[PDB]
Amino acid sequence: METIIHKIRLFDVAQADAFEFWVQNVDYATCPDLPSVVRFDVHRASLQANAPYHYVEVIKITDRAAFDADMETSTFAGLVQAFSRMAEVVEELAGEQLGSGYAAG
Amino acid sequence: METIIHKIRLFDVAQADAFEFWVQNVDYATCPDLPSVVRFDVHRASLQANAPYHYVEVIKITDRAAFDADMETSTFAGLVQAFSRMAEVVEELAGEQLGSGYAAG
Repeated sequence: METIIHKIRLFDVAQADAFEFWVQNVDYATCPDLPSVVRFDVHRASLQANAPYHYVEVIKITDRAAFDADMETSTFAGLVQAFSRMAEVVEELAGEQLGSGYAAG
Repeated sequence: METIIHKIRLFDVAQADAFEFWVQNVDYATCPDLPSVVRFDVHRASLQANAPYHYVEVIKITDRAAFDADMETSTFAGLVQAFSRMAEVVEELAGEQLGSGYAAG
């Protein structure tokens, strides 16, 4: 299992509400069509205009190889096109999971 | 729901195997005793000696208030004591989740 994490900066924090609606109703809604995505969630870190980043996304994937293929689909290209009108990735963190992790009952 | 993410740097990458055994068999194993922790997992990013960080941890919590209380327990103090012999947090990212996220069937 692997995890990719992005810091996301809005070009304009006035657009937060469009961004968040897109995330919840378009970005999340498209994840069933990306076979490599096991878990995906986005988190609001800051809405200061000049923040180095406003959001963090956490993508849990089967393996990087599978995710890379999913990125080459037109399903993904449609997500990127919309994302890129509002926001940019300013850092990527990635790793391979140790063991199975913990998840509450 | 909130998420806390740490970049973790080992003082000495020779100790990776002790660190990873501790994470999987002690750190993960203690999470049932921390009521605020909903999900927890650690990820190996890099084992270059001079890397700014080697690991990333992702902590999903009910709310920051509940987590803060859990940190004041002696359960947590025992985790910190061990952690601090091997590693240091070099960055914290945190946010409030947008909606319910996506999780594969």
